[PDB]
Amino acid sequence: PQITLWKRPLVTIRIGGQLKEALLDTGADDTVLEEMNLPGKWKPKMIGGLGGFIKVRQYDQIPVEICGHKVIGTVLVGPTPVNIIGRNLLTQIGCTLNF
Amino acid sequence: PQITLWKRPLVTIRIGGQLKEALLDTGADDTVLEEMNLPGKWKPKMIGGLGGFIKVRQYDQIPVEICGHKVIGTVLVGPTPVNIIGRNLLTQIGCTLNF
Ligand SMILES: CC(C)CN(C[C@@H](O)[C@H](Cc1ccccc1)NC(=O)O[C@H]1CO[C@H]2OCC[C@H]21)S(=O)(=O)c1ccc(N)cc1
Repeated sequence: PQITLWKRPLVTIRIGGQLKEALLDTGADDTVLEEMNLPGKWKPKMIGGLGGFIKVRQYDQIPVEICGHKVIGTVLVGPTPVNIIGRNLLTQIGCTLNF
Repeated sequence: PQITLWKRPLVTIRIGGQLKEALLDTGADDTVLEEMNLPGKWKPKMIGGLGGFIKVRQYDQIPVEICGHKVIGTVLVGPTPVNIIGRNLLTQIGCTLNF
């Protein structure tokens, strides 16, 4: 796909058999999803964004399907205003910015 | 150009006599820059990210040069930890996401 930016780059992702909408977010280093349950061990962590720091649960080596492209990587779960796919996963689907 | 996402997509922007480093950020609706004293009328605004909201000043029709490309639009100004080029300006340079 080529995705233009007149609207939010929202795509459907598959994670744990769940379908969610997420924002392709080149300004995010990391992928952060709203509160959900994922299996396996996790580490408590903190990350900062525009309005300060939040607490997240860090899940590693999680399979996600983004627009039919399969990635396996780190997913942070916590109180994000929207599901954001960060660069850790955008790189795995071969995503670039072009102009 | 094509910009990969292995690293933060930082680029040089010019606005007035000031050069700045800013993020090409598909996750940001509007452009937001750190402390600067722009001319003309502005409106107060609140924008939300991870961690909550910050107050900014909305300046409209501001000329900006991004990677040699002259552009013109809204620039928000406030205590962002990083300068962000938002979709409002990315569209004007014909920026797309591709994978
Ligand atoms: C939270 C997003 C939905 C929207 N934002 C842009 C977003 O790309 C920020 C942009 C950003 C970038 C750096 C610092 C603060 C904000 N990234 C971000 O929060 O990423 C976090 C997840 O990975 C980590 O890597 C960077 C911060 C962490 S935002 O900064 O809050 C924001 C919101 C509204 C506007 N107009 C402009 C920016």
